[PDB]
Amino acid sequence: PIYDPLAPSVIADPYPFYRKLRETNTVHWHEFLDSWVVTGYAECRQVLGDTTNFGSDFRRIDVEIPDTQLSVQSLDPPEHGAIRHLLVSALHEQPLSTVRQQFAAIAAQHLAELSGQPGTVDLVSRFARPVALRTITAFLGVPPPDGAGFEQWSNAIVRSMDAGIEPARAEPGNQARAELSRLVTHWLAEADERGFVGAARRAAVPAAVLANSLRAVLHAGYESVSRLLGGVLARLVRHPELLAGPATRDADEALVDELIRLDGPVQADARVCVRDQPVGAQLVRRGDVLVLFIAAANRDPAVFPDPDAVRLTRRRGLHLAFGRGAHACLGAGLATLQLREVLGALRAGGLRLAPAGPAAYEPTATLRGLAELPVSVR
Ligand code: HEM
Ligand code: NA
Repeated sequence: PIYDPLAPSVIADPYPFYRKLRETNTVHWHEFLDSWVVTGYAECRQVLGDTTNFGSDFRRIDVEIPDTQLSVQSLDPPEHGAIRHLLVSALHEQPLSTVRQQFAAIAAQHLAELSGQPGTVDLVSRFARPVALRTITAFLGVPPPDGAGFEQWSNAIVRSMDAGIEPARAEPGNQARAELSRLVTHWLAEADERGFVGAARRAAVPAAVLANSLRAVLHAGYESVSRLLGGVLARLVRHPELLAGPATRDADEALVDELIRLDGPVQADARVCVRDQPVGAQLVRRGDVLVLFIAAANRDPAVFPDPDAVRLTRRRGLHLAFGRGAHACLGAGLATLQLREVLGALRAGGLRLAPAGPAAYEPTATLRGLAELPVSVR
């Protein structure tokens, strides 16, 4: 193989490896994984937006998928539209003034808990994860579960996304998916009318699709926000000058766009080819699996010159960290609002967060995440 996606040196910093792949071929056949690896921006953008020839529902290539496992992320048009519009409608019903107030208060509270800490603190377990958990459960309108236990179940699902590389990772993910399903079932039965769960219940599609899709909102919301915050904090702690900018709404728009482009946690996004189709110069055939390395696409220098740097003058609307097309991230607006509020809380907190040891990364290849981010607080 080109490299081991779970090798420690790759996990420590995968972007040079992505770049070597991209420089050799933006659409490369990985024979041991039996998949195309797509690292070019143009090709990833093409595949994401074409659900006619590239799908997320493996039933379209004659794979058996029981009805009880269907979900918004594994359905394609036309079945995808009903549950997708249901979720968007429930999202759009949430008043943004309240959402922003909740997100800002959570971020400020967890930062204030850090003030007065004289030793080394781990920003993953002390900020990124608890903020994400309270953020997603406030949005859902449900009581937060225990943070440590919830992180353990959720982590099993994240690791299972790499089961094609390490098959032993599949089984813990399935047990964990079942646990999160029971959690979601309890919320469906008991949640207040305030919040996203109450709105989704009102809008309601097969009950299995709704429950699995809400589980997806919970897990995707928690893990994506948690891991984005960890990566962004890692960059801010090494480059505090990023927070020393104008700090106006528009200046922070550009900064947030760059932070999501660079530190968006989704490294890989898979599709199946339903009908033979060229991708770049290559012919992809019905039945082929494609892994879109969207974090690599977000460092493609043909689109992002000096790709590894924060540059505040790039054209907006280019990065693929939220996907593109029918399956584009449901929470992209919530996530940008949330990160804006974190930046604002950091600036108002007046706290200096200096490195107290290296950023340490977890052996997760699909969804990048820090295992630990040790800092001193001054
Ligand atoms: C509260 C925050 C979030 C929620 C509630 C959320 C929820 C979701 C949901 C439900 C989907 C599936 C959409 C569909 O298949 O139609 C999705 C897709 C996606 N999310 Fe988010 N997400 C959140 C934050 C984030 C963040 C912070 C990132 C990355 C920075 C992200 C990256 C993505 C990507 C790349 C996809 C597309 C996957 C694909 O191509 O199928 N999400 N998200
Ligand atoms: Na084992």
